[PDB]
Amino acid sequence: PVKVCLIFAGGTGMNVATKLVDLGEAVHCFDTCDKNVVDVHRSVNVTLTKGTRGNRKVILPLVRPQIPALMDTIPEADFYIVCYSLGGGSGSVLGPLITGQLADRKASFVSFVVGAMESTDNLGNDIDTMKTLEAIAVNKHLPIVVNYVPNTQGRSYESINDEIAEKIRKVVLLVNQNHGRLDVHDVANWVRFTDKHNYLIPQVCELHIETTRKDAENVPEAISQLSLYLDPSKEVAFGTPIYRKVGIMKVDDLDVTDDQIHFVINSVGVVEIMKTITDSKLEMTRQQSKFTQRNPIIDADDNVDEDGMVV
Ligand SMILES: Nc1nc2c(ncn2[C@@H]2O[C@H](COP(=O)(O)OP(=O)(O)O)[C@@H](O)[C@H]2O)c(=O)[nH]1
Ligand SMILES: [Mg+2]
Repeated sequence: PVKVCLIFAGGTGMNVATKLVDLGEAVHCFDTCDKNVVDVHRSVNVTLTKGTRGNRKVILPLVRPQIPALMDTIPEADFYIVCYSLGGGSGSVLGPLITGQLADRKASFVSFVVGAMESTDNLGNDIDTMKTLEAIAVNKHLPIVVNYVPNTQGRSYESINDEIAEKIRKVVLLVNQNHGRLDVHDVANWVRFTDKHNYLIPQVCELHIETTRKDAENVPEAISQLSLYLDPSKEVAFGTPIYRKVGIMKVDDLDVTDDQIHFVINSVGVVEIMKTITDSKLEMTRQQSKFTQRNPIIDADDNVDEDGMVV
């Protein structure tokens, strides 16, 4: 198995991938067409589904039978990262289907998902995709751990994509197997926390990636925590998580970007994430339902022919 396999789906996933092409063979991209394929993608894996050239209900029956074929192109790995938009039609279908397959592999993985906010279609998709991940968490009895990134009004997709790529790199660093005290089994039991803590409920959880003790301590109701430290003198057993582990980073590790990084998993924040999306959609739909249009400028006295000609 490789150390980590990175999986990207849909346009948003393709776009984020462009920022990670230096990871090469470890990167696997999937989409239903080539609208988002650019030259830099030659450096990574790209697979497009057949017969599929925004509506998830339409895309699902077309792509479902192809999933096994997609999975054969994804090597066995010690950890996976999955990335896509919750709000489109392709990423939000391919992403969760592949995620289900990773759960069947008994894999350790996290996802980076985008809350798209343009339209009631985006918002409806966001809701259905979050519900999808919840259903998968239940059906596979496994936490589905996601770093949720909302497209906040006024912020460029470029900016958001940059932030996501930088977080993905921290996870790639986390799982690089080069840290003192930190095992592949330690990582597995961090993210698959229900395996050994059977009294906990598998569900959609959030991943919070923080670079200070203060920020990490402020994650509410933390369930499972992993901390990396460059200066082992700064290690402090803070917070109240159920599961906690620490790794010591190496100063000659060129990928070490920060002095300490905390990866905190909780789930209480998902309620507010859903509420924000549904309230936004309600407000947009209120406006749509309030919109009115004039009466017709034709009526029963008008002689209309088969082609719509009034002469
Ligand atoms: N953060 C981010 N959001 C995007 C990007 N492209 C599109 N979006 C938003 O995500 C929604 C889904 O787009 P996309 O991922 O291309 O759809 P898909 O190809 O059907 O999976 C769009 O309606 C936008 O609101 C991107 O590059 N970054
Ligand atoms: Mg697309």
